[PDB]
Amino acid sequence: GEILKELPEGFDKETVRKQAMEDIEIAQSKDYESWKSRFTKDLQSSLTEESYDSYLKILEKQGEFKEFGKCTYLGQIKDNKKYGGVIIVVKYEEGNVNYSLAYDEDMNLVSFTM
Repeated sequence: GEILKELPEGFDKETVRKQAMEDIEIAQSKDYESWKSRFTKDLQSSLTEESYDSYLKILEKQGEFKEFGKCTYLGQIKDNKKYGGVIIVVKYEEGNVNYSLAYDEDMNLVSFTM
């Protein structure tokens, strides 16, 4: 379906900003199956360690997380399923890594990028 640039009906700006903040900080500390628990149960089998290994190569020269900056919100549809996203800036000590965390209404992450 359509992949919106914003939250349509069935989501919340406060809840969606928060459901990304956590997910970032669980990725930071190289959590494997604790970070899988953020994704869909299907995606827990689809996750790579490369998703938190190549990621670490970026992170290691960004500094430590200081604050969450500007948060864009996003939408998606699969067929009948609606999905809520967020491009939430992270002010690391040296880098803005603007993590894009998109998930279903059931609240299981479906599309994490940075």
